[PDB]
Amino acid sequence: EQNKDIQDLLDKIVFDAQHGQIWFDENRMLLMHTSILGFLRKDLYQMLGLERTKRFFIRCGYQAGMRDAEVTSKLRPNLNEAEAFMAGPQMHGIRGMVQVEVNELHLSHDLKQFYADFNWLNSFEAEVHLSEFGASDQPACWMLLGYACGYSSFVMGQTIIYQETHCVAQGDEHCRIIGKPLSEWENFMSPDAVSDEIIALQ
Amino acid sequence: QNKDIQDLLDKIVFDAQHGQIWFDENRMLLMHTSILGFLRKDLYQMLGLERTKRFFIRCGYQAGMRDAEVTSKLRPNLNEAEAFMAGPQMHGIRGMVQVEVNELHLSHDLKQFYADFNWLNSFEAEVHLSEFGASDQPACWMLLGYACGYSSFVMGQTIIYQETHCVAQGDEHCRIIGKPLSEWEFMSPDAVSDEIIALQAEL
Ligand SMILES: Cc1ccccc1O
Ligand SMILES: Cc1ccccc1O
Ligand SMILES: [Zn+2]
Ligand SMILES: [Zn+2]
Repeated sequence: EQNKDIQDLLDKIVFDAQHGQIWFDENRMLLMHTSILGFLRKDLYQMLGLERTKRFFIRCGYQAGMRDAEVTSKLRPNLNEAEAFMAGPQMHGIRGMVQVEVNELHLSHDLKQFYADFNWLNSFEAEVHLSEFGASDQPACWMLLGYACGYSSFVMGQTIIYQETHCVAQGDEHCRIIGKPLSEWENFMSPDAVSDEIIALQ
Repeated sequence: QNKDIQDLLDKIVFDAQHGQIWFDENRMLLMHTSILGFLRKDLYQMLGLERTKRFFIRCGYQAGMRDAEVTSKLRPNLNEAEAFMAGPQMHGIRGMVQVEVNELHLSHDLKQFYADFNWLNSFEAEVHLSEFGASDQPACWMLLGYACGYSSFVMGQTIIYQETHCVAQGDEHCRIIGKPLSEWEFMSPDAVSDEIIALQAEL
């Protein structure tokens, strides 16, 4: 049944197996093993160190995020800014990456305001980090953080930074994140400048 | 229908509300092909052709291996061909590539294998062109490693494919040939990748 909330997203997704294809509207898509991100993670971790590995993965989340936001942005006009926005959290779910449970979410584009506080349930990345590195001294959902930052930044037309305050990878129960405009914490290829600041986590 | 794809489809669970997708006990991610292209380029720019290539093949190898573990559990009332086909059928469900069989000759016990396949709508050739323009060599690294991996597992031995024509070199479609390592003019997954690259430059 429904499950009616995300139905305009699913509608957009076509599975043509006899032809080797999958579509999210115009965009072509793949169904993948999380192994290939696990591998990328092990590899890069040792070729470059952690810092550069971390950045890379925020970058890749970021571009995914931006992309989903592009593809969904005309999509919900008879709904308010927030029911719209949630497009992002929802795709993250559809794509089998993480479950988004809204603790708080308020946003106004014109007022240039944003506050998101979300629980992140069964993060695919947290699993993957643990089964290659074990318990981390810090939160490890880098790709999911990037996507968050990427997706939101587009929808809000301004830079929006998130901090994972709890992570299953540190032995918290579930991961958790808070997101505000850049301006409200402490102190293009603008896309790559943003990646850098998500790296200054606390 | 998908009369012969069905058994595979019945191992794949879409749990949208929970952020989960499953194949058997394995998690899966829906991803833009254009993000793969970006990944490919960025890796290129950090480590070079050899390593990028090396990575994508090692990756494909692993996924191919895991799938073959998963599909080996099923199908055992059928014969080694109809069973083997689970692999190319997976590549299709995964939205990766479309497989068309020219010739297939296999016997686990005989240690004989020979595959000649066409690859019809290869995502990898697409994204390669986007990033790199026309190529001097074939481009389907991940698809190839997966071919090698799936096959190697399913037979008892390193089967090695060679991409013979690639859409990215301007060919009409991509095509492959698989033979056992020995028939080429061991088990280490990172050695398999070396053997594939070493070969493609001795031809
Ligand atoms: C927190 C978040 C924000 C936007 C899109 C996805 C997501 O997980
Ligand atoms: C998935 C697969 C397996 C073996 C050979 C080709 C191919 O596409
Ligand atoms: Zn986490
Ligand atoms: Zn190709």
